[PDB]
Amino acid sequence: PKISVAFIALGNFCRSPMAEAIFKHEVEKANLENRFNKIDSFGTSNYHVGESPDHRTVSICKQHGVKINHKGKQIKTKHFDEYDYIIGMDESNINNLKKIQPEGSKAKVCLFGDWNTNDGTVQTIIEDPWYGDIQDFEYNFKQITYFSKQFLKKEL
Ligand SMILES: [Cl-]
Repeated sequence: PKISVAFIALGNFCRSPMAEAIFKHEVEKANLENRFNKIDSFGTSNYHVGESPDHRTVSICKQHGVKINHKGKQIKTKHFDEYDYIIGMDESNINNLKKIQPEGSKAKVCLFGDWNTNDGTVQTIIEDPWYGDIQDFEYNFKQITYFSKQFLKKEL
């Protein structure tokens, strides 16, 4: 039974759209598209609804040959029954999602870094790069790619 994954953070502008794009790219590279139904990204906030992702997230993806095309969208309560995994970037994301999640809904809310090996390659928390520089977006790329592979390796 295919699985559906939603990456959800705060603004659906920096990290979540990058995570959706990189994950799709790794799924394709691994030739496992058949195991998945939906792979999306949302934000708990409506601040960037309708907007294309941060130009720095777009640049970083393009620089790595990762396709990305998205418009900001806000989480909906039904998303907890729609997706098998609802993956946050940082702890504040989890706090908010856990407070919104209807009891008994199927979605397994978790931090992407939960798939970290803790082998020193990357840190567990995917920090919001918005107030930073392109190097923070670059490090996010590295973390998301790493957790993407770990996920495909552990969940399938
Ligand atoms: Cl959040």
